[PDB]
Amino acid sequence: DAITIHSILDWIEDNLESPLSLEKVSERSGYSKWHLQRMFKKETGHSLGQYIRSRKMTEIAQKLKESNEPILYLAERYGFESQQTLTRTFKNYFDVPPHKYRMTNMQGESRFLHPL
DNA sequence: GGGGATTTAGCAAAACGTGGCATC
DNA sequence: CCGATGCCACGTTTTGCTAAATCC
Repeated sequence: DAITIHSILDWIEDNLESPLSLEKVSERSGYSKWHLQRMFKKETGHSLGQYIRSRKMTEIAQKLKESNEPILYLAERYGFESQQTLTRTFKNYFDVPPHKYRMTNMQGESRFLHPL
């Protein structure tokens, strides 16, 4: 798995940025969703679902601070059906909505997950 | 007193995460 | 028999909808 799981990882980072990268779409590449999940968990100790999301939340967080792309545009661009949906997911992952997170200095790298 | 941008609400519906099992 | 796999059941979580607050 190390070899194939280590690959699905690149394909993911080579995606989130727009895809809905759901377990199914992620399934396509490789085996059955349940299996890919089995391998990847045992391989990374990280559930596929929460890792992808952790990666999208960490990436949306860096753009809110390194750029001015409107959060609706960020919502649509990372696969969210709306601002409200992203607003609640962001809030749930950071405990601070997107705009408020955008306008605060002290708020740091806290909770960021990186590429693997 | 209005208006757009943000944030929250609340419940059902769909997706996850996983262990036990049938299969390849 | 073994082990990599697909699968289903099912407790948890997240999203889909729909409105509505709050902010500025």
